Order: sequence, then structure tokens, then C-alpha cells
Amino acid sequence: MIDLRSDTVTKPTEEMRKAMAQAEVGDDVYGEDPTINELERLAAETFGKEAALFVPSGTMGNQVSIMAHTQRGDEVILEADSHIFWYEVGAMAVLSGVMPHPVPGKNGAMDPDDVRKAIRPRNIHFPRTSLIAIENTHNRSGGRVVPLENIKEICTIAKEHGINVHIDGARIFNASIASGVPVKEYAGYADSVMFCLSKGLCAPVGSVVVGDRDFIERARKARKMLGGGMRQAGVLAAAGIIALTKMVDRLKEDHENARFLALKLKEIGYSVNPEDVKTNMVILRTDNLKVNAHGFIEALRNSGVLANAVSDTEIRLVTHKDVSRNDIEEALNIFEKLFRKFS
Amino acid sequence: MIDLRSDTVTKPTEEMRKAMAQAEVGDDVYGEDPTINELERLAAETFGKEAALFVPSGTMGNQVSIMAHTQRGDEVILEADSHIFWYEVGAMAVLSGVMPHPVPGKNGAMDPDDVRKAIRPRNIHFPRTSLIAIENTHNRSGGRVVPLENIKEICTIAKEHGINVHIDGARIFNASIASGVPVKEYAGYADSVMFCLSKGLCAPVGSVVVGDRDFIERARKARKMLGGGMRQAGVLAAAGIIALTKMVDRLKEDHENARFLALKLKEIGYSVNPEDVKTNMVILRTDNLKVNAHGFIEALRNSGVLANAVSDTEIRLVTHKDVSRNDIEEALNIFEKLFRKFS
Amino acid sequence: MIDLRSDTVTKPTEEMRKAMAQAEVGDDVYGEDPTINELERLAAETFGKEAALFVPSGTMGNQVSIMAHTQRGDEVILEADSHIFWYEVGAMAVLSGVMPHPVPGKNGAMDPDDVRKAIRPRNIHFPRTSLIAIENTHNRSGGRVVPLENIKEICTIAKEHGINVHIDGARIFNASIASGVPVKEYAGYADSVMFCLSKGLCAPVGSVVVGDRDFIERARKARKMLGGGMRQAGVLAAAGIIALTKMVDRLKEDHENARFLALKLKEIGYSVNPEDVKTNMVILRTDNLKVNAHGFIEALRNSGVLANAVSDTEIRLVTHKDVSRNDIEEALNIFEKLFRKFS
Amino acid sequence: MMIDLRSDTVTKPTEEMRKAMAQAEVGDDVYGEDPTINELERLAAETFGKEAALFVPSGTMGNQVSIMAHTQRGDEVILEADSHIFWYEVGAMAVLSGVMPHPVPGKNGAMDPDDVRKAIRPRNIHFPRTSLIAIENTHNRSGGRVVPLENIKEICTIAKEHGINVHIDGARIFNASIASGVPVKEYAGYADSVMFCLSKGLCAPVGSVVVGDRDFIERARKARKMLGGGMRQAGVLAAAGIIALTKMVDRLKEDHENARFLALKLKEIGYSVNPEDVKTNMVILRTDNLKVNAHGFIEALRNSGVLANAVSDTEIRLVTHKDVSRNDIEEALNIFEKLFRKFS
Ligand SMILES: [Ca+2]
Ligand SMILES: [Ca+2]
Ligand SMILES: [Ca+2]
Ligand SMILES: [Ca+2]
Ligand SMILES: [Ca+2]
Ligand SMILES: [Ca+2]
Ligand SMILES: [Cl-]
Ligand SMILES: [Cl-]
Ligand SMILES: [Cl-]
Ligand SMILES: [Cl-]
Ligand SMILES: [Cl-]
Ligand SMILES: [Cl-]
Repeated sequence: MIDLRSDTVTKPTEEMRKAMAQAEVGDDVYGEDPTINELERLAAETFGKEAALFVPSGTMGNQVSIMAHTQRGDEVILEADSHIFWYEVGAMAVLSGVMPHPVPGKNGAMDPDDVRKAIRPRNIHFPRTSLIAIENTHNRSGGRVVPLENIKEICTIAKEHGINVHIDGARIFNASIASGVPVKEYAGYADSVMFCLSKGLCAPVGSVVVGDRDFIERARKARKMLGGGMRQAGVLAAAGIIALTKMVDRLKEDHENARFLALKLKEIGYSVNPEDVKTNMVILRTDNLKVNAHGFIEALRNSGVLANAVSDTEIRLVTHKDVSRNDIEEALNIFEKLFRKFS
Repeated sequence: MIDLRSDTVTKPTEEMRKAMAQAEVGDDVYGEDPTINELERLAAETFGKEAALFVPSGTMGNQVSIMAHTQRGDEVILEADSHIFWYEVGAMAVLSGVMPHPVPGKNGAMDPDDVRKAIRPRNIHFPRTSLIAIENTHNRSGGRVVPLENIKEICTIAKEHGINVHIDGARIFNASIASGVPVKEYAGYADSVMFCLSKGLCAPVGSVVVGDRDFIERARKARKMLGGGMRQAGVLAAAGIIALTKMVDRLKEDHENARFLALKLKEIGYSVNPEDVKTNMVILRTDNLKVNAHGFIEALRNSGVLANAVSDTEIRLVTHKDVSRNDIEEALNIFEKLFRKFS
Repeated sequence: MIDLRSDTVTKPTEEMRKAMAQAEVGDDVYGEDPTINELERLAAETFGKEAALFVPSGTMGNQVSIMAHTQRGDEVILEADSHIFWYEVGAMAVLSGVMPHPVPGKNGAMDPDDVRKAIRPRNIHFPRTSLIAIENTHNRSGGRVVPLENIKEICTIAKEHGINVHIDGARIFNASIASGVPVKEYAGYADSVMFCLSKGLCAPVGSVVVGDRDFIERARKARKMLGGGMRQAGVLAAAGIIALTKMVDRLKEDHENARFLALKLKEIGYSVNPEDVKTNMVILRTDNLKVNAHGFIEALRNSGVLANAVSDTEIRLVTHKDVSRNDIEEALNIFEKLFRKFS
Repeated sequence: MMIDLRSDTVTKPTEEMRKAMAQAEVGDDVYGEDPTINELERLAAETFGKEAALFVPSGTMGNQVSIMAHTQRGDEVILEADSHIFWYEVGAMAVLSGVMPHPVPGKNGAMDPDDVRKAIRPRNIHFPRTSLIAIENTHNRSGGRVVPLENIKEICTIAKEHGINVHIDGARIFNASIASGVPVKEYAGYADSVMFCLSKGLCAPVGSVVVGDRDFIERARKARKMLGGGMRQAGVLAAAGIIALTKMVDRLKEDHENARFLALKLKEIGYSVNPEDVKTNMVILRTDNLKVNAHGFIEALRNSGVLANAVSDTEIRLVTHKDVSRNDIEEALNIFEKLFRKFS
């Protein structure tokens, strides 16, 4: 089928499958897996940080970072529509015993003044604000790119207050491709960055957290506690190395396909805004259709297209390596036929 | 001094001091303190609930209620400027491992539709919404009365979804006096209610939580875990009974004094809204002054008036039994003089 | 009835009742209650520490100390039969996220070598041992006194490893009176000490934690989070000052009464060991009786004597101010009758 | 290279596993669409006679999501005093679940049922609620000892009477089964949940599996999401797991035979070992009759080409597995014999 549900569905490339088969492994608990070690070295180097830590998921990456940055009772400033707040099972409260302090943002960009204002003064009644999280290519807003200036401004505020900064960079490479800002530049304004290998980069499993050596050591212990301490994970790291070093540039193709898809959907008559498509995501409203988002998703599936409804009136279409231009053209033929039926 | 910082500064009445001296006591851990037992019996009766639990503070009252209503990883819907979120040291995250889900409100009144939208659907990525908290006479907005209709609507939504409702009624009697709604009526739309004895009611220590027998049993065990299980606490309960049974009616005097204070401050030229003052609080804005809230608080202190800044531009003035009309008149003379200096 | 269940049942003396009624108070949240302030000053001075914190219960005292001494995932070494492990509702795990590391002891004295062995090496699999707790006049062993030499040796081990030491001194004054070791000497070999005012010292409510200024500041914030931040608690502190300054010497009377009780029970034929009784507790075994401990407790209750079973073959008898020699004599007459019935 | 007797965790993937992983049919596990993970879980559930199963990245996560699914904050978990959950899991039970461990000493990993019964908390405001009893099969610290089925049966009876959940940390449950002749489904029949490792003696590179009832597994799956174990195309790992479960269990007998040989021969040399206690893949060696300590002996072994771990200042643990052959054992023994001359 044509899977436009998310970039998480990407499958390993032939190069990855071969590398996994001949991957040199060792027990990572003893720090003896050579491939995991190289992946972490490469990740650190790539983001200009002192160290890196491989994790089974982006969620664990964010959570071990929060654990390594905070103490029980602390407060974490984050954007009101960020993944850490909405889609991580309330892990920050259970695992770290910290409270989120949602701050509204415009497509992932929290007004620096609102962030500064959300910082807690020192008083016995108040939690200590110890961390500020920023999500780049903010998902809920539709894969929008947070301006480098916004991140720089917030980094300055954090510095003045002695507050740590964490960038949820699950799709930071998509941000870099769209903005032209090198990932090292983003990373420089943060204490830690979590980036996914299993989404647009096509690795089957995992993410990586990069930051200072002491922070990473604390995160590695947190990883052990959470259950992310694997044995011969070099098999996964082999695909991870290829994802990090050879699958970044082509993300531009996903962006081009998403824009093309949006432009053509608008032409057909669907409620989409091509001008809002900055990375690999397209938001499709169903207000003008005879069935709502849930009913339309079912019609799409029957015709060979997979997508998710994010509300009763919205569907999200996401492009990635396993959605070629031919697939986009085929999907458009299907959307054309369904518009005749459901408009 | 003329202490307008909070109604918590109220000192025991002569009748309270004597009652504490002759209080009949016992070991509360064994449930043998007769005065604590009578206080809880009286509180439950007054609020139309099955049981009650005495606690050393309102913070503990709120926190044991959250513990008794939730499980780790749950989410708690509460108003964005509520005390549980801002002034309770992030306790909900540490003690219950729950995540707050802030919802904007108009003077403490969360739009029922927004509350409905904040409820989490059943999905692996989401925490379970198990509690909705409403604060009556919302502190931050200026001791504002939450409309009974608001509470009724939210109660209905909660019932629909099988969600618990907790009323932070620290100043519920102030609300009752101003609105004319009996506290028993407010309580009927909630599963639990925490009310303070140590604020406007003048008791030196404590609050009480009322609710169903099984919930109170869970709250009592939580109280033991938190360290609120005292011994001969009947000494405190003696004053509590008097606070509950003899100090409710006179709260009207505090409301009169607060309104008078606000009216006269407006005439002087200060940025206050007398029409918004319905209970014992007055929010004073410093945007039209030469110094901010922190600087003005210091000036007030030097002239005999104590108050707290609640932001860089807002000051909260609170009236209570230990601030007479004469004290208010004296404070106004001071405010008058300071307007000449800082306007 | 004749209450030998615990020393927690002690009621206020007339002097205490008068002091509570005339207590000079203030709002403790602002650090303005003069009596709480003097109690803390006196407590610190008496224990030779720079700071102190009044709390509603010994449980809260121990728990805020644990919170202030540890970080999530840490381990706390403690005696296998200590109160923090057995009678504090699993609070250490919930509030501080720490693991208890039980170490056997002989009448409360953990072998220093066993303590050194229980300290965790630096390994990713292990929690960090950050606290060692010692209970003085160890309850479960029968109110036994831990030798100063034991505490001194453990203190040295702790210093070598940079580990904190907390003394659960709920009954530290009983230990001091029996041993001749001043409480400031026990405390000199510890970082913090919690002692109760509501047991043998006869105050109706509360305990105090003593320690260094920074530690107490953290413990004070923990107290706020837990709900121990009261307002005009000076009413309680007034009785607390009398407990600390005037009720310590008479503890020798409780020790004398416990010894007399034990000697006479032995004379009757009960299985008691007068040689093990050095403070205010007597352990009686039901080994030579035709009933178990629980059945014996019931028989005692029906005859006018209250006590607690601590196992299926052992019951604990505790003396205090409210069980006079006359009461011990009357209890013995009852014990004599019951011995003929169940022996 | 060196003879690695440190642990069975160092086992490397077999040729068949490597090919199956690289060519694995995958899908997004978050959507429950990875076919290989689904088959691994189906097979695991079937093997243990349970309704459902959950793949996890580590045995630690397997145990922790089980504790989370079985308990509520403030609860107490009865477990053996020297069990892995208490000693080697970073205090996770306290941080993640807010529960207190209630250590019960055991005899060769087996807790006396009456001691377990006595450890259950009475209902009292001062006491946490006992909601879970955990049993470790082939108890590691005691030397990979096999807990009798009757011990587990008796504890199950006590738990049922009290309405308490039972979890078996079966990291090496297949080693227990091969040695005892007891099918793993029989051990599991007396438990609510069982966690077993695929990455130790079974030779898979990564992961473990938790088995149990449908509702419990659903709760454990949500816990797994919270802890960060919700992976995407994990079928790559599951492919090796299927082979571990289907083709690597029987040969564990070889690891046991190698460990028995090692123990018998070490005894013959003069080392303080008890061949009579060796029934699975572990040998405990005490350094009581050596002029060196445990850590010093480990260093000496390293210098001679043998890798082992000290588990006490006087105890070393030797573990056999697929990657240590009989010839490797003979080599280690010949070295042990000489080092006995130097340190005795
Ligand atoms: Ca993928
Ligand atoms: Ca008061
Ligand atoms: Ca008392
Ligand atoms: Ca007499
Ligand atoms: Ca392996
Ligand atoms: Ca050979
Ligand atoms: Cl290899
Ligand atoms: Cl912490
Ligand atoms: Cl009385
Ligand atoms: Cl829970
Ligand atoms: Cl006063
Ligand atoms: Cl595939």
C-alpha cells in the first residue's frame, strides 16, 4: 500500500540489511560493542558534542535526558503542543517526578518573553525551573521549522538563569534541510539534543542523545534503569550509521514530494494549504467532504492509501523514503477519484 | 503592622485559645482523639459528605486527594493559574507521579468545552485523565467566585467520562458568603472538597478534606505516608471546630473591607478594579507607577503595610479578621501618600 | 484503661496546656512564628547543630531528611528491623524514589563491617549509596540503646565514602538518659537527627529535625511539598519547648517503671528478660502460655490493660508519663491472674 | 582471543540468526504491524502456555514493566534477598513504580513459603500493601541454582489466598527447565507473569519477552511505551529471537555439561568449588584457600587469557555459554591449575 501515515514506517535500505548481517558486535553493557561505539562517536562528532548515547526510541532519548537534567520536584518549560507533553505517556512525571510548564508557541516557537516569564522565582512554594525543551520541526503544528533565532534567544535566557536546554530533534535533520541551518549550529545553543534514526533516516530502531560527557554518563545510567541497556545492539547500530551518514541529503526529496502532493491536492479541491508545507507533512482538512476524517481514512485504505486522522476534521499525510514520486502520483489519482465520490 | 499579605496570618480568637487549653485529646493514629473525631464528623455533615479527614495544611489536603483519586501516569485537568499548579512545589508530580493538564480559565472558570477537549482519549501514547480540579474563590485572579453553573457543567462532563472531581475549596466559605450558594450545594457537584480552617476562619493550623468513605480511607493512608498522621491533634481540632461553627458569618466583614479598600484605591488613582472585588482580595496593578510590584511592596513595607507581589506588575491585597476598618483607613492614608511618590 | 501500647499516648501536662493557650504565634510559612523559631533554635543548640525544622510527625521528619539527603535511584542503608523500613508506609520509595538496603543488626547495632559491605560499588547496575540511617533506642529490639562506639565507627565509614548519616532519634532522649551520652554527642557523629516531642516527652504533636543549614533548607522545602508547612504552629511549639526543656529528666521514671514491670513479670513466671530492659520497653514472649500473642492481647484488653502484639509470640509493653507506678502495680495484679489462666 | 566466562550475555549471533535479522520482514511495532515481532510474541506465549506476550529490549525492562503493571505506588514487592531485581536493576522499582522491596532470604534462590507468608503485610495504616511476589528461576547469585517447581507451586497457593500477583524473573528459565526436565509452561502455570531472556544462553543479540494474560500484557505494553521500549521495525531483532526460542534451547545441555566438567576439574585441582551445586551454566569459586582476593584473582586470570567476574571479595562467578567450547574449558582449566600453584 501507499503509506502516508508517518515517516516511522520507513524500512531498511538494502545497504542497511547487508550491514546488519555482517555487523561486528559485543556486549554494550560492558561498552564492548564496536558498532554502537562508532555510531555514538559519529553522532557526537556530527553534532559537535563531547559524547553520545544510543537509545531504543526517541521517547527514551527525551526521558533519559530529562532525568539527567533534573531532580525530583523540578519544572520543565516546554511548548504547549510538544511531543514530550502530548505523546510520551506522562513519563516525565513518573520517571523524573517533574512538572511540565506548557508555554504556547507559534508553530513550535515559544515567544522568548513568555519563556522567561515562565521561569520560577526562588521561593519555597515553587518548583525549580531546571530545563527548557524545544522541538525542532515541531510535529503537531505540521512539521514546522523553529527559527534559529528563536532557539538562540531562548538559549541566552537559559544561560542567564543557569537552566539546561534540550532540543527534541526527532526530525532535526528535516529542519536543517529546510532552513539551511547545520545541525551543529542548532546543537550549539543546547545542552543536549535527541535525534531519531528510525524516522526519515530509515533505520529500523533507535535514536541518539548527544551532549556533554557528564550529562551523557548520567543519561547512560538512566538508560540502564529504564531498560534501554541492550547487549549486542551493534546489529541496530550498523543500520544507524548508514542512516546518519548516508540518508540525510535525500530528505530534500521527501520535502519536494510533500509540497508536490499538497499543490496537487489543492488543485483537485481538497482543503490543504501548500504554503504551510515546509517539511515532510501535509495537513488535510475534511470539512468540505461528505464523511469526516475517520470515514475518509477508511475510504482511502480501501483504495490503497494509508493515512491517520488526527481529529474528526483533519488527516495528516507524511512523506518519506518509501513513498516515491510515482507513489505520490498514484496516490493523487486515488485522491482524484475519491473527491468525485466524497465532495 | 497592617498585614495585607494573606488571610493566613489570622491569629486565634480568645475563645479558640481557651478551647485549645481544655481540648479533650487522644492518639489520632489510633483514631482515638475525640476532638479530631468531632471536627471530622462536623465537617462531613456540613458538606453533605460521608467522611472527613483533618490535615496540617491545605497543600496536604490537595495532595492526599490527588493521591487518593489517581494512579501513576494519570493526568489531572486543572485551571492554568490554580494553586495546585503554581504554589504547591510540584508535589503532584513527586507524590502521585501525575501530569497536570493546564486549561485556561476566566477568573477560575474553565470553559466546560475546553475541559471536555482536554480529556485524553484511550491511546498508548496518552496518560489517563482521572481527575479534574476546580478552585473556588480562585486566588490568582483576585479571590474570584467560580459560578455554580460552571461547576455543574464540569461535573456533568466528569460524570459522562467517569472522572473524579476535586474542589480546592481553600476559601469555599468566602465563595458561599458572596454567592449565596451553600457549601453543601457546591460539594454535591464534586467527589471531594478540601477547605481551609487556617485562613479566613482564623484557626492556627489545618484544613479538612471531605468525600466518600472509601476515598477518605485512601486519603488517610496517604496522609500517614506524607507525615500528616499526628498524635493528640485535638488541640488543633478544638480551634478548628470554632472556626467552622463560629467564624463563617463574619467573613462578610472582610469582603466589605476589601471592597472599601479597592473603591478608595481607585479614587486615589491606583490601577484596581473595584467591580471585580467580591470576596476578600484586591489585585493592584503597578503599570502606572514609577516602580514595579517588587519595588512598591518594599515602599509599602517601609510605611507600615505588608503585601505580596504575585508578578512583576501585580500585587495581591488580602483582608481578614485581624485587619479592621480602622486599619484599612490607615492603610489608605499610607497608599495616598505613596501615590504622590510613585505615580 | 491502663495503656501500655506506646508512649505516643502521653497527654499534655497542665503546664503545656497553659503554654499552648498563651502561645505567641505568627505565620510559619513566612518564618514569623516566634515560638516555632525558639523551639527550632533550642533544638539546634541542644543537639549541637546549626539549624532545625519542626515537623508534624516523626515520619515526616525522617522522610524530609531522606529527601534532602538523596536523589532519585539512590539507596539508603538501614537496620533490617528499623521504623523507616517497617512503619513508614513505603514513603521512601514514593517520595524520594530510593531503595532501602536492609542490614542486620544486634539490638539496633549494625556491624560496621556489614555496613561497609552494603555500600554499592560504582557500577551502572547499582544505585548510589548516599545515606545510612541509624535508629537510636531501636524500637523493634525492645527499646535497646545503640552504643556510641557503633555510631562513631559508622560515621568514620560514612566520611570515607562521602555518605550522609541520619539518626532516627525518635527516642534519642531515652537513649541518652540510659547511657549518659548527651544527645549532642550522638549527633556529633551524624549529619542529621530527627527526634520526637510527642512520645516520652509528652508534647501533643510533632518532632524536630536538626542538621546543617543547607540540609535544613532543603528539608524545609521538602516539608512544604509534603504538606507540613503550617501557619500559627507556635501553639504546638509552646508545648514542644516544655517537652524539650522540662520533660527529659523524668524519663528515668519511665525506665524505672519498665524495669520494675519486667522484674515482677519474671517473678510471676512470664517469659521476660529484665536484663534486656534499659529504657521504657519490655518485650514479653507468650511461649509458655496456652494462647498466642494476639489472643493474649485480647485477654489483657478484656481485663483493662492495653498493649500491642509485635509478632505471633511477642507483645510489647511501653511505659510513659501516663502510666504511673500505681498503674504498673494494678497491671501486675491482672498479669498475675492471667498467668494462672493461660500458663 | 580470550576465554570469556564472565557471563552468557556475551553470546554472539549464529550464522542463521545474522541472515534472518538482515532479511527480516518488518513493520512499525507501535502500530502492532511488525510480522516478525508478532510471531515471536505468539510463539513465546504458546511456549509458556499464556494468552499474550510482549517483546522488550532488555530483561530489566521486562521485569520493570511487569512490576509497573502489577503494582500501585506505595506497594511492597516480596523478592529474594539476593535477586537481580533488588541488586542489579538500578533501583528502578523505587523510581519507576514507587514500590518498596521486601527482601526474604532464600536457600539456593528458594524462599521458604512460610517466610513469604510471614512477609505479607497485614492491613494497617503504617504498612504498604503487598501486591507482588517475585521469584527468580535459576537464581543467579547463588550459582544458577534451580528453584523447585513445588516451591513455586506453594508460593502460588499462598499468593492466590491473599490475592497477590506472582512474577517469575525467568531470565534463565530455560536453563532451569533443561536441568529439571520441567517444561517452562509448568513454571509459568503458577505465575501471573514470566520474563525470559533471549540474549543470554539462547544467543540472540537483543531482548527478552514477558508473557501473561491479555489485560496484564496490555498494561505492560503501555508501561513499555512510557519507559521508551516502544520500537519501530524491531522485527530485525525478533528474527533472531524466534531462532533463539526454536533452535537454541536444547543445546543449553552442552553449557551445563561444560560447567559441570569445569567444576569437577576445579575441585580436583584444589579450588573451593562445589560440583554438587552446579546444575546449570554457572560455577561459584571462592578464594578462601588462595593467597589473593577475588579481584586479584580476576586480574591474574585476565593476564593469562581468561575473563571472569568477581561477585564478592571472596567469590568469582564462571559462566558457560555457546561461545566457550569444551576445548576452551580445557584450556582455562590448564591455566587454573598453574595459577593454583602461584596463589595457594
Ligand atoms: Ca523506520
Ligand atoms: Ca491562621
Ligand atoms: Ca503524646
Ligand atoms: Ca502504690
Ligand atoms: Ca547475547
Ligand atoms: Ca584441549
Ligand atoms: Cl562480531
Ligand atoms: Cl532527584
Ligand atoms: Cl484529654
Ligand atoms: Cl499507582
Ligand atoms: Cl500572638
Ligand atoms: Cl520488510
